[PDB]
Amino acid sequence: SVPPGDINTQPSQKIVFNAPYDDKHTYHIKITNAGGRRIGWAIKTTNMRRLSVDPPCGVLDPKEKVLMAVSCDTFNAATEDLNNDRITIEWTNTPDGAAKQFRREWFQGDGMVRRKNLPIEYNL
Amino acid sequence: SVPPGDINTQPSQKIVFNAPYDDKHTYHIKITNAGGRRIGWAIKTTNMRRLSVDPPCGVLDPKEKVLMAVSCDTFNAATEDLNNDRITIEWTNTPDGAAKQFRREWFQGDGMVRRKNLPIEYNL
Amino acid sequence: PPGDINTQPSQKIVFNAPYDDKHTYHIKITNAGGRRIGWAIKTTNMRRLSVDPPCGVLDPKEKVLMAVSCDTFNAATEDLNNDRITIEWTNTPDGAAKQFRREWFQGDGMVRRKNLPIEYNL
Amino acid sequence: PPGDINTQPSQKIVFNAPYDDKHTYHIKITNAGGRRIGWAIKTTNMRRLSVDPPCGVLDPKEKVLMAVSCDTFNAATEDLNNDRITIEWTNTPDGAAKQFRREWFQGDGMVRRKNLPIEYNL
Repeated sequence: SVPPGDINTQPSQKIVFNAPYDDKHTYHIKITNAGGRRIGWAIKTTNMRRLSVDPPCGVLDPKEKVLMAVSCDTFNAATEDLNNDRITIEWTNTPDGAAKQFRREWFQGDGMVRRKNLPIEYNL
Repeated sequence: SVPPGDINTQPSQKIVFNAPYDDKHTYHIKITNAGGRRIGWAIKTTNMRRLSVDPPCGVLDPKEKVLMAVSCDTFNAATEDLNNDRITIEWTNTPDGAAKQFRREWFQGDGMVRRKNLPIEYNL
Repeated sequence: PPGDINTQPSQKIVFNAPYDDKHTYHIKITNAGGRRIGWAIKTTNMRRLSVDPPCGVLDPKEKVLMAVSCDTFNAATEDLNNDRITIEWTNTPDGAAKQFRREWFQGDGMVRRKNLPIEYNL
Repeated sequence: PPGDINTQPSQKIVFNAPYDDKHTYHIKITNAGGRRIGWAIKTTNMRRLSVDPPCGVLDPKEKVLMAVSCDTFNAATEDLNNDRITIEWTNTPDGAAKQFRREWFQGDGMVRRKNLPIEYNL
């Protein structure tokens, strides 16, 4: 068993959404596999309604990178919670002999999952 | 960052439930922290209805052990699925300065979660 | 010849670790016969294993539930491939009463036996 | 003196990496005034930043949406603490038409200015 290696994202520590919030704002993230072995990854957000990602999961060989899309729906800042949203990237090494298709089971099995959060900062 | 150390369970690879299945059968598991640092752990089962565990989560200092309880509800083998149930133990190192109380957030943060499954074998 | 009998578990009994506690398992015996029978249990480790009851009588289609019991023991060191439980049965004799008697065993009668081996899961 | 104007974002504009793609952000300007105004935008990096429109006129309570744009650039190497966007506004003159004219700027009139600095998130 090996701990999945590291990944590099951009922005590296967080992500900022800028007002106005009456339009569907679609930013972008870059993920790169900074490890020695293939890995599969999947994303989770704090708001299924408000947040969206595409693609939502996948597989990267070492040093491979992917450009994914984060969106925002219209909303009303004046009354909701904005100090608490986030985007989590969970990953793990893919199994010997696996195909370039993501399989959730890879996370259920016996092993280790690595996690990275990128908080959402709302700039009004 | 450190990968959470290993844990030792007993039985070490699986768990067998023996017929007859018309009574609530309560087996037991032993978990031991075979690492160098405190860890928190929590359990998950394939059947919320049929399976049950107690206690469901906690914290073990190194070399500490816990005896937990797995149950089974009455049921009818002749028609259900028995080749697929399991019990997963997920764990991680607790954070510097944490208290002996389990906090789910420890799994959400930036880091690494370790997983161990103990399949359920039904003996008819 | 005595008729078939049913056991739940049907082929084996599985004991799970840990073994530092004494564990009581339970079995189900059912007389799938047409005639009344007497039955007794025999174990391969009188020191480790234990039964209650160890014999009884069962009107056909009648059930019994027996409690096997396992003592604490060091599993590293001992033989775990040789345990077993044996059940013997035989038709009860014309006009017998609700009382098991060994003696039905010694005779010209047919004795039937079912072997339930013990499996230790470490 | 020209009246207050509202900007969304209200204090700053945040640009997120990566920077290998050209990114268009957008701003909201609202004339919270009682009188009609003219306004123009000034940037701190004519090479990097870009606006459209760069000036216009706004009847009071009227809104405009402008598109800032960011070119590709190497973020390791350059100054990211000095960018900014400046907006200047001033009341439009008695009887003016739907057409911005720089010249309203040179005068005895009051010019107002709002500074929106740029923040680069790496």
